[PDB]
Amino acid sequence: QKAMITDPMDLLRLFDGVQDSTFSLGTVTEIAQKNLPQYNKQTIKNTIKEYAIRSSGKGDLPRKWVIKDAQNWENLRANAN
Repeated sequence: QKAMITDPMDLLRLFDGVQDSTFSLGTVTEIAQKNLPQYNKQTIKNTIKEYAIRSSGKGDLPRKWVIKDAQNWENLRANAN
């Protein structure tokens, strides 16, 4: 049981800031915590490691993050009506 973000609206706010970010995990966390100050970095990190993945740029484009399950993401966008 590793602690994660579960509020959908919070997950959405996380995703819109992880998706396409080229920054390291560290920086990508720090930035997320600003937008989600209630959580502790480890939880954010845990959440990122869960839903996202850092590409390995074959040159282009550089290493960016993507949410692995575009489906699920769309459901969370739908739960927001």
